[PDB]
Amino acid sequence: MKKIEAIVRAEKFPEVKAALEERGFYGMTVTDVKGRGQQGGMQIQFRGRTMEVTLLPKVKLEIVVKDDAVEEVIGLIVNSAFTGSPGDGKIFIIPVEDVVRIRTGERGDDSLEHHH
Amino acid sequence: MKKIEAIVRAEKFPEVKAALEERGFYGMTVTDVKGRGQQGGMQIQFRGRTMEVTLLPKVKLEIVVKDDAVEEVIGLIVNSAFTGSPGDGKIFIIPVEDVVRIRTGERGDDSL
Amino acid sequence: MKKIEAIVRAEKFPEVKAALEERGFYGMTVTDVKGRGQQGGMQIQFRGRTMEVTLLPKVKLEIVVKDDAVEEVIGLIVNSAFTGSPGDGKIFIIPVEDVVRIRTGERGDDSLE
Ligand SMILES: Nc1ncnc2c1ncn2[C@@H]1O[C@H](COP(=O)(O)OP(=O)(O)O)[C@@H](O)[C@H]1O
Ligand SMILES: Nc1ncnc2c1ncn2[C@@H]1O[C@H](COP(=O)(O)OP(=O)(O)O)[C@@H](O)[C@H]1O
Ligand SMILES: Nc1ncnc2c1ncn2[C@@H]1O[C@H](COP(=O)(O)OP(=O)(O)O)[C@@H](O)[C@H]1O
Ligand SMILES: [Cl-]
Ligand SMILES: [Mg+2]
Ligand SMILES: [Mg+2]
Ligand SMILES: [Mg+2]
Repeated sequence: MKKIEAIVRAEKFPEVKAALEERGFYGMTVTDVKGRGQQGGMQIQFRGRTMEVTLLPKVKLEIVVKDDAVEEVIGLIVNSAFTGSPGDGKIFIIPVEDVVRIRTGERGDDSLEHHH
Repeated sequence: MKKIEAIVRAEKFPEVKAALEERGFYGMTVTDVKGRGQQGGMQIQFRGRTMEVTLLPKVKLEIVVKDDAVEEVIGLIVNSAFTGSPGDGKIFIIPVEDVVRIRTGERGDDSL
Repeated sequence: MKKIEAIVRAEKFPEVKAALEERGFYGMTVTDVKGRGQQGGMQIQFRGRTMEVTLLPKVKLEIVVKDDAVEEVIGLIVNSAFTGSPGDGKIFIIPVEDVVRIRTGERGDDSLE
């Protein structure tokens, strides 16, 4: 199993959620966050004075899936979140050693849906 | 050491927090999040008016502990967060390679 | 590559952000969170009854960096977030198997920062 953690533009998140649901990926956890990237370098210019580069709102999506679904989900998120401009976001792939379903106590192979 | 990341109902979170504190598990970080699960499928019903399945509020708990404590913490969370209905949540066990205490610069299970 | 997840005081966060930027570490994701530590033990009081220990606001910083940069970034955070009182926070180092840049599809140390 892996955790896929994606940071995307708020404007694009509804198309990422729809793209995932259309292929049966329903379980997801979402957080409002702020971020910056390289754009702006060390500082910015506010008519006279020096200003820091602003942390701006973004949406964090976390989706935990079986190893055999990781590449499919990365593609769905990349093709729905893309616009072409700096600030489109990044995806991190993090190992998960086990998952427990609270309602049933199922774990391991029984804790996540099989797509294949 | 391991990071235990649990997504629970906001109504159950106080009972999970007390069950952990009773057994000396005091350090924890908590975030307000939203989520959906399998319940609802693709869309739901509001009158020949499809609507999307809503992302609803949940509480995310993160607690980092020694390897030997992981199963005890998982059972304390499951027993206090359970209701039996869809939406009860999930627990993810994630490896941590080290931990640093900012106040002293101490590392290892020591720093926990 | 590794994910460095640091929980720090809100008052110290602007000094942490400036210390990383000064050394060219620009990419970072920040979340408002709440937390408690050991301080307070099982409970407190009172006027004049017992109460739970309060989960209080903190700032979570996540920065993903190359393996060879981890010890430098740990030093930058410890020195800028330190005050010397209980509640200064903790840094967790979590393995990352890969990173994907959405704009280009590029992966690896390459996709950083
Ligand atoms: N190295 C990093 N670690 C953590 N979060 C990051 C990192 N890089 C980018 N992010 C997140 O992704 C968002 C978009 O960054 P990005 O698309 O890389 O912008 P830029 O093109 O300006 O570098 C950021 O605002 C931040 O939330
Ligand atoms: N695979 C997943 N990845 C990330 N978060 C998830 C996953 N599955 C469930 N969750 C989180 O757990 C919450 C409860 O889901 P769950 O109990 O699985 O509901 P259901 O019974 O409807 O499938 C969700 O709203 C979401 O926040
Ligand atoms: N084991 C842990 N797991 C998760 N988060 C923690 C842990 N320990 C501390 N934290 C986070 O770090 C913050 C600061 O804790 P810390 O400095 O250790 O306090 P104390 O000195 O009272 O033990 C907490 O409020 C919490 O957000
Ligand atoms: Cl993580
Ligand atoms: Mg970037
Ligand atoms: Mg589910
Ligand atoms: Mg502590």
